[PDB]
Amino acid sequence: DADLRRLSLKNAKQLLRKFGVPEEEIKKLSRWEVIDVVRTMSTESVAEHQERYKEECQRIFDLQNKVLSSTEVL
DNA sequence: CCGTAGGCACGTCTGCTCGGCTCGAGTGTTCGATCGCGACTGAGGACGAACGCGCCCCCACCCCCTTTTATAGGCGCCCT
Repeated sequence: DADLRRLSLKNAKQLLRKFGVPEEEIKKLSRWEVIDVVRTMSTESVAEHQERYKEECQRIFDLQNKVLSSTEVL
């Protein structure tokens, strides 16, 4: 977070251009918002923890539905 | 005198009581986490001071006013 705020708006603008951030966020260029967006993009937690639980539950549930209903002869 | 019945003793089953063990619930204490506040630092904008630029004025230099005097070609005007 330190060096991202050391980026001195202009180089952070060029970095947001490099990552592929849309031109609206580059255009507004409030520097705190820019550095929060570039920290988020360089990251790209409790809503992900429960979503990964739901994803793991859904995968095996769908897999169990497919195997035990299949009429494939093994 | 003999036979049989009764009484006692021991074994066994269970019914009660006492002791020991273990488990669960609660509360107090201590440690770690998180939040709030203050301080530091970075960035941006505004204000004041100093410098540099532009404009105006002043100063300096050179020529023009005349006279003279020799001497001569050319152009223009004025009265005879």
